[PDB]
Amino acid sequence: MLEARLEQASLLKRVVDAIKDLVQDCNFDCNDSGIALQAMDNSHVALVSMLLKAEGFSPYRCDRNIALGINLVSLTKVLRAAQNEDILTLKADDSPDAVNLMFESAETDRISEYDIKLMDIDQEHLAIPETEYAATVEMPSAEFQRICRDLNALSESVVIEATKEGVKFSCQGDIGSGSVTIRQHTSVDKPEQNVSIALSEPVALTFSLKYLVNFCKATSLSSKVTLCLSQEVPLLVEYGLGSGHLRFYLAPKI
Amino acid sequence: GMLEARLEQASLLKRVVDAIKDLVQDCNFDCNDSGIALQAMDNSHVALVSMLLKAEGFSPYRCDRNIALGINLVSLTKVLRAAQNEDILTLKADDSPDAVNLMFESAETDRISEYDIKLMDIDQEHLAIPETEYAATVEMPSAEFQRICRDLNALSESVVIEATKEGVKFSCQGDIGSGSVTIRQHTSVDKPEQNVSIALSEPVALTFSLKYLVNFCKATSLSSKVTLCLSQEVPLLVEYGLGSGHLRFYLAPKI
Amino acid sequence: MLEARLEQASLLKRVVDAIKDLVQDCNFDCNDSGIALQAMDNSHVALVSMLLKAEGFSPYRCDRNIALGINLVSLTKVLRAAQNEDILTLKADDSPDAVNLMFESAETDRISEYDIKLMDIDQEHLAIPETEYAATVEMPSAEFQRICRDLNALSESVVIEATKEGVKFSCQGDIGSGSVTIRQHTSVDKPEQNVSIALSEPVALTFSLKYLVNFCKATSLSSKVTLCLSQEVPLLVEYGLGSGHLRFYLAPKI
Repeated sequence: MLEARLEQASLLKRVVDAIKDLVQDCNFDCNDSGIALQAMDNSHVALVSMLLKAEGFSPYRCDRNIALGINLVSLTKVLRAAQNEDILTLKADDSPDAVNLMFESAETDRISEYDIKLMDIDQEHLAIPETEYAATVEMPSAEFQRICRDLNALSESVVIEATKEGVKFSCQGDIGSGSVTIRQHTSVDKPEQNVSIALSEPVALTFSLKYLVNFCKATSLSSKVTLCLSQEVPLLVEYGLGSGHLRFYLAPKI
Repeated sequence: GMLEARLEQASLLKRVVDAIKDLVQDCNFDCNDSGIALQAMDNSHVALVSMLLKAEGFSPYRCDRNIALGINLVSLTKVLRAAQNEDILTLKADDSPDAVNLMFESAETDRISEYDIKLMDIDQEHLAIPETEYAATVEMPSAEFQRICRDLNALSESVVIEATKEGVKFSCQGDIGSGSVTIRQHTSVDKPEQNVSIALSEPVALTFSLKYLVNFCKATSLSSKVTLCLSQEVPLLVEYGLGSGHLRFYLAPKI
Repeated sequence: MLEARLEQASLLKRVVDAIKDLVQDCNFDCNDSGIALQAMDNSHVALVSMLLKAEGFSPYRCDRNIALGINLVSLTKVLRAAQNEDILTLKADDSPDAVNLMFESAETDRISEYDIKLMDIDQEHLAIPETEYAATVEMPSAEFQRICRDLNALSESVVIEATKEGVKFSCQGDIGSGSVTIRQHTSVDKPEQNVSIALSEPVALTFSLKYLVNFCKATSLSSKVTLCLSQEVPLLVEYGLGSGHLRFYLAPKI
């Protein structure tokens, strides 16, 4: 049987809210390592890779490798019935007819139980595992989100140029051009201002802002975000869940 | 000068109207020596809204004649959106009037607002005066009941309320799946705003429309507590204590 | 060359947001005195007069008289990229193809540059000098906003009656009639409820509520608003910018 209990439902609520606009029907692959998700955007441009590690659940039990086909639209509606501080418990039997979601309140003696009907979904192989990147940028997710939404007002595409002197986010449209330059800064001793850049080679790539702004819906999950760049491979946008991660892969248009 | 009613806080009338405006549009305000009452049926004649504002909540209160005041609630909300919650509300009227006067006085600033709302002629006729005998009576936090309705409303348009000797269960099923919230009889002892009381003579299981219940829960601002009265062969009663007196919602079960 | 540096971008953000729904294409007239704007509403009824004095900028440079044709919709998109506490710097040369907007952040230390394409708008105006008003009403901007929005629900027209003892806002529509009377009172203990009236003569005038509610989009600029009334001249609604003003002129309905 499967059982995973989150002290605060807030985590799962926000993770689903970050993916719901890209993927709708996808599998939640469960084993002793935790709950993982790998699904491609409906337009086959972006890939979403999520991992919820077993050490983030208390307790966590998974007797069998199991695939749970779940509509994310169905799940978000149910998860909006849970408050952020509610005790969330996900349960399942040795058969995938339905998934059980239990919402316990720490204060009020109120118990909420939901049974979501499962679906039959087949997963992809899927590429790609572990690419070595030419540039790695760790910056505040809140800052990265504002940069994306701001430039999205001027154009539908953004140019990311990463050199040894910093990272430049370029943009141009009918209205005009837009530019955001962040400098590599370390040991501010105030971690909300830190930007680290590991660079093996300069990179200049163009991406869709429509996807990046969707990626930035995971800003509530982590204060930090990691951008991994190289041509011939998709952009990697990773968010730290603490005990796990949420990764976004996005193919370049350049 | 026939009718005069003064409310300490305009918030009360603001919240009552805001809870009903989406159900009833045209209705009568029945006024006599006892106070101001409203009894109106949903536009689809499924739900009944019953309000009673007793005269002891007004200072002063004057009503020379039993009178019915036909008032459009849309018009009334626009006027009531001009009143702050802590304004002194004064409702005035002449003998058998064309319009009703609403005066909003500010306790702080030297600001006075006066409005004259044109009346309409609406007939109700009958009417009971029910005195229903219920099999189960549930007193629970209104904030909790509102969340239960709105949460289950996401999965389906229909809800099953089961009240037994061991508690009350709100059950639901839809295309997505099933949902259930069970509340236990609880007493505090610690925080009495979380208390749940159940008076039960016999178990009851009825099905109701969540679309109406969610609308009923717009009265959550009126009381921290809500009372659910259930019995077979009769509609659900959802009552809110206004503090002399009450706001009631009646909803027929779905066969 | 033109250079103007605002300590807080919030001011320009709010000013544009106050005018954007009346005027969209207009010139920003710049000289050594400062940056001024004078444009008429699209329906050719209301006149908007803005002045940003040079003493409000640090630093401020303008070598030659220049007009900057700017779409407010485009500018709003760009100014929504600036945080309220960002250092805003407006730069342009004499021969203007475009205007450069620089957003420096005091916190995240992020620099944003935008190049907004200018438009060709021809300059012209009407004289408006030391007009003598019969009644001057200083009241809370928030209350004036509340009064207009409330009465606008009942009617399209408002009657403003100003005496030495206070101001009455009258209204009548299909639903019924509405009236708000405020008394001239001052009480430093609460400067947000104070109403002062400078009156040489009683005034009773009728105005369009649709324009007044738009004027009240400048409420974010000042806690106070000034109403200047007279039967022989249009209504003046002024908001103090601190270093200058934003003026709305509205003709009475005879």
